[PDB]
Amino acid sequence: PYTVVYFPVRGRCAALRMLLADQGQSWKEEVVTVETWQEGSLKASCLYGQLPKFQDGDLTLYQSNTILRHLGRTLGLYGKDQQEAALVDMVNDGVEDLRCKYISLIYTNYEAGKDDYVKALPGQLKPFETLLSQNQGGKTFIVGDQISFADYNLLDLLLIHEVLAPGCLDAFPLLSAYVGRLSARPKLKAFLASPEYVNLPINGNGKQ
Amino acid sequence: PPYTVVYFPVRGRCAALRMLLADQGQSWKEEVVTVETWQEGSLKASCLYGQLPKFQDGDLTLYQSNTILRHLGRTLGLYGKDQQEAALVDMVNDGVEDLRCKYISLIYTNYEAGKDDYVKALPGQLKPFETLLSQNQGGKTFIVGDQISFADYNLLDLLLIHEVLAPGCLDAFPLLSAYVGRLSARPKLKAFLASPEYVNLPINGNGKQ
Ligand SMILES: N[C@@H](CCC(=O)N[C@@H](CS)C(=O)NCC(=O)O)C(=O)O
Ligand SMILES: N[C@@H](CCC(=O)N[C@@H](CS)C(=O)NCC(=O)O)C(=O)O
Repeated sequence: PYTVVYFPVRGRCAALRMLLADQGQSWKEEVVTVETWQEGSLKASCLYGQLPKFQDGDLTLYQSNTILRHLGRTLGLYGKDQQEAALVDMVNDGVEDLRCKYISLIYTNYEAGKDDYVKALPGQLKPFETLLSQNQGGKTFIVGDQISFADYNLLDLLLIHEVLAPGCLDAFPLLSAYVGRLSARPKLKAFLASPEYVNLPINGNGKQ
Repeated sequence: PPYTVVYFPVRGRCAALRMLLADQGQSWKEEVVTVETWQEGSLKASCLYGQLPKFQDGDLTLYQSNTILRHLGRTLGLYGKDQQEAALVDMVNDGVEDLRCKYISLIYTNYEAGKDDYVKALPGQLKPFETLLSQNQGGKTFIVGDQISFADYNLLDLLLIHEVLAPGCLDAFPLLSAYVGRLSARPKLKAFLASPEYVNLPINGNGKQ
C-alpha cells in the first residue's frame, strides 16, 4: 500500500503520517538508521540524496510536500475546486517557509538564535490566524469546509512551535482552538498519543 | 484576463511564472513596486505573508511564487496528463525550489565568501535533474511526460540563473544542456527572453548574480 522510508524522527514525515492516520490509511514504516545512511548506497539511490522516500503501489516519490500533495490529490484533501486548491497551496507554501526557518534554527543556530526566533514568531504565525479569521470565523479548517493536506502540515508546524516556545498560541485564539479541535479528531488523537509518535524526537539532534 | 503580477523590478521569483505566461499566450499587468513604495509599508502590511509576488486572477488574490505556478499549472493544463504525472511534476518543482532556496541565501547573505564553495557543490545539486531527464524518453522531451509543465519553466529559470553564476555549469550534463537549449528555443519563450522586459531587469534585487 503505502511505504514511508525515513530516519527515526518526526521531522518532515510527521504531517504526512498524521494525514495517513487521520484518513484511516495503513502504511509501512521503513526506518533508516544513520549507520545505514552513512553506508551510502540508499542515499546514492535517492533522487535528491535525501529522505523521506515514499511508495504508493509502484509510484516512488521523494520531497515531503510532493508526498502531501499526492495524498491530497488522490484522497480528496485538496479543496473543492481549482480556487480552493490554490488557497490550499498558498497555506502549505507558507507552512513550508516557516518550517525551513525552524529547521535552520534547530540544526545550525539553536542556542544563539532561539531568542531571536521566538521574538519573530508572532509575526510568523499571524498569517495563519488571519486565514482562519477569513474562513467561517476560524471554526472549520484552514481553507474551505473540509480538511486538506495543508491542515495536517499546519497542525504539525503549530505543535512543534508549542514545544519550542510554549504559550506561543496564547495570542492567537483561532489557531489555539484550531490545534485543540484538530488534535481531538479520534484517529489523529489516537496516533498523537501512540508510542510511534510520542517516543520519536521531533528532530534528529534531540533539540526542540 | 489580464492577470496582475505585483513584484519588485527584478526577475527573482517571478521569472518562471512570467516565462510560463509568455510561452502560453497569456496577457498580464505588471504592477512594479519600487523600494520607496514597499518601504512605506501599506502594501506589505496587506500581503498575507508580508512579501511579494502578489498575483491577481480576477477576484482571486494569491501569494507564494510556487502557488502561482501550480495555479497556472492546473488552470492552463501544465500539470501533467494524470495524477501520476502531477506528482512527478511536484517532485521536480520541490527540488527546484530547494535549490532556489540555497541560491537566494547565497546571493543575499553570503555571496562574496560563499560563491566559491557553492559552485563547487553545484554539480551534486544539478545531477538529480539530469537523472530525471535520463528516465523520461532519453531526456529528449520535457522534465516530466511529453508536454511542458510548470516545473519545466521553473527548472529552466533555475538553470539559466545558474549559468550566469557559473557559466559552463551544464557542460558536464548533456541532457540538461540540450534541454535548456531546446526550451530556450521555443519561439514565444525565445522572444520573451530576448525582450527589455526580461533582459533589462536584474536577476536579484541586490545587484549580485
Ligand atoms: N525538501 C526535502 C528536504 C528533505 C531533507 O531535508 N531530508 C533530510 C532529513 S529531513 C535528509 O535526508 N538528510 C540526509 C542527507 O541530506 O544526507 C523534503 O521536503 O523532503
Ligand atoms: N516563499 C515566498 C518567498 C517570497 C519572498 O521572499 N519575497 C521577497 C522578494 S523575493 C520579499 O517580498 N521581500 C520583501 C520583504 O520581505 O519585506 C515565495 O516563493 O513567493
